[PDB]
Amino acid sequence: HCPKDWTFFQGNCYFMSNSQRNWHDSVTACQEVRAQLVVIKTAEEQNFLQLQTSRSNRFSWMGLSDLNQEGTWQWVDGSPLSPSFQRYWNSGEPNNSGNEDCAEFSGSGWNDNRCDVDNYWICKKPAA
Amino acid sequence: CRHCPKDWTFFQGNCYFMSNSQRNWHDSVTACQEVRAQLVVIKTAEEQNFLQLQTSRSNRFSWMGLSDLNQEGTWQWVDGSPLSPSFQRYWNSGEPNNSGNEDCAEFSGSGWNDNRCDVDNYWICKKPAA
Ligand SMILES: CC(=O)N[C@H]1[C@H](O[C@@H]2[C@@H](OC[C@H]3O[C@H](O)[C@@H](O)[C@@H](O[C@H]4O[C@H](CO)[C@@H](O)[C@H](O)[C@@H]4O[C@@H]4O[C@H](CO)[C@@H](O)[C@H](O)[C@H]4NC(C)=O)[C@@H]3O)O[C@H](CO)[C@@H](O)[C@@H]2O)O[C@H](CO)[C@@H](O)[C@@H]1O
Ligand SMILES: [Ca+2]
Ligand SMILES: [Ca+2]
Ligand SMILES: [Ca+2]
Repeated sequence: HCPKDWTFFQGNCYFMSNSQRNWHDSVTACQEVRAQLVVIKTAEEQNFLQLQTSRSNRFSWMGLSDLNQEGTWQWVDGSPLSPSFQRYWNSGEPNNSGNEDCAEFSGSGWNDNRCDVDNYWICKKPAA
Repeated sequence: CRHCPKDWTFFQGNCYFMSNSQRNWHDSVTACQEVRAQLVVIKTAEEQNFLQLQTSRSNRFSWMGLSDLNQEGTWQWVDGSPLSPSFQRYWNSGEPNNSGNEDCAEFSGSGWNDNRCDVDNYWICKKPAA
C-alpha cells in the first residue's frame, strides 16, 4: 500500500516528482515526505526506474553522488556504489563535470551531471 | 534583495505564498516543492508573528510544515528540525488534542491547531527572496 500519487514496486513506494530542482534540494524534498532520494538496491529496481524515466522523457536524479569529485560515488544512505552497478552508466560515463558530480537517469542508463542542474527526482520509502 | 514573485509576500529575506485552493497536508508539502519552495517551517518567533497576522486576517485555516506523524506527541518540521520547547506556547488552549488522530499542524485563529492530515486546508509556502 502506497499514498496517493506514489507507485508501488516490490515492497516499496516511489514518488515521481512533477517539477525540477537541483540534487541537494531533491535530497531535501524526499526527506520532507519521510522518504529518501532513491537508493537502488537491486537490478530489478534499476530496470524499473530506468524504464519509468525513459518513458516519461525526463532526466531524473537518484541518490548517488561524488560531491568531492574524488571519483568516489556514494549513495545517500551512506553505502558505496558496488562494482556490480558500474554497468548502468551510459557510454563514456561517468565523466566528471568539473563541479560537484551527481548521478541522473538519462535514457537507457546513468549520466554524470553537475549537482546544481535542475532535474526531476524520485523518492523511495517502504510500503505500509 | 527583497524581490518576491507576484502574489508572494516578503519578510526578513524570505517570500511567502498563501494558497487560494485547498489540499491535504501531504499534497500541500508537494505543492510547495513544485514552486521551488517548502511548506512553511517556522524558525523564529518574529516569523510566527508575521504569519499569524497574515492567517488570522485571511480568516482561513492553513497548513504549515509541521507534523507528529512519525511519533505521536513529538512534533517535527519538514526541514528535519524538531518543534522547540519554546514554540510549544503557540498551540491554542487545549491543543494538540489528537482528536481522531490529528498529526498535521494548521494555523487556527490566534494560534496553532493539530488537524487530520487528510483534511483539505489552504497552505503556505516559503522560499528565499531573490
Ligand atoms: C471566534 C474566533 O476566534 N474565530 C476565528 C477563528 O478561530 C478559530 C475558531 O475555531 C472554530 C472551530 O473551527 C473548526 O471547526 C475546528 O478547528 C474547531 O476545532 C475543533 O475541531 C477540530 C477538528 O475539526 C480539532 O482539530 C480541534 O482540536 C477541535 O476539536 C474539538 O476539541 C475539543 C477539545 O478537545 C473536543 O471537546 C471536541 O470533541 C473536538 N471536536 C472535534 C470535531 O474533534 C474549532 O473550534 O474559533 C475558536 C474560538 O473558540 C478559535 O479558538 C479558533 O482558533 O479563526 C479564523 C481564522 O482566522 C477567524 O477567521 C475567526 O474569526
Ligand atoms: Ca498519530
Ligand atoms: Ca498527533
Ligand atoms: Ca486539534
